[PDB]
Amino acid sequence: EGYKCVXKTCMPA
Amino acid sequence: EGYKCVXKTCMPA
Amino acid sequence: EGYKCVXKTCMPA
Amino acid sequence: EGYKCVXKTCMPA
Amino acid sequence: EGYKCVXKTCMPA
Amino acid sequence: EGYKCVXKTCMPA
Ligand SMILES: OCCCOCCOCCOCCOCCOCCOCCOCCOCCOCCOCCOCCOCCOCCOCCOCCO
Repeated sequence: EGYKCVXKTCMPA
Repeated sequence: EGYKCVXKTCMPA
Repeated sequence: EGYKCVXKTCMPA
Repeated sequence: EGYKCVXKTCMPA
Repeated sequence: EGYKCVXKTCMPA
Repeated sequence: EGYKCVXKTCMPA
């Protein structure tokens, strides 16, 4: 999976 | 499956 | 079921 | 491997 | 840089 | 003493 982020916020891709 | 994070702080998604 | 972490400092959630 | 980012947004390359 | 661990508990190095 | 890490790469400390 890894992550997706906008600025400082990251959640599972 | 995975974490939610804000900068360095991560908790279960 | 998961951790809560600041960087790699983690404890059970 | 790693991340592509444009402006504030990053996701898996 | 990086983190020092004993077992699963880690602090900034 | 235990182990030390940078990223995914770690070793004794
Ligand atoms: O493994 C060794 C053995 C360990 O043993 C004992 C410990 O065990 C304990 C249980 O383990 C569970 C570990 O904790 C779960 C943590 O979640 C996974 C973290 O994965 C990524 C690793 O690199 C990052 C380190 O920063 C962490 C921040 O998280 C962000 C989520 O990742 C996205 C990438 O973050 C890089 C961020 O950007 C660039 C850098 O600037 C920060 C700004 O972020 C902006 C975003 O942009 C993205 C662009 O890169």
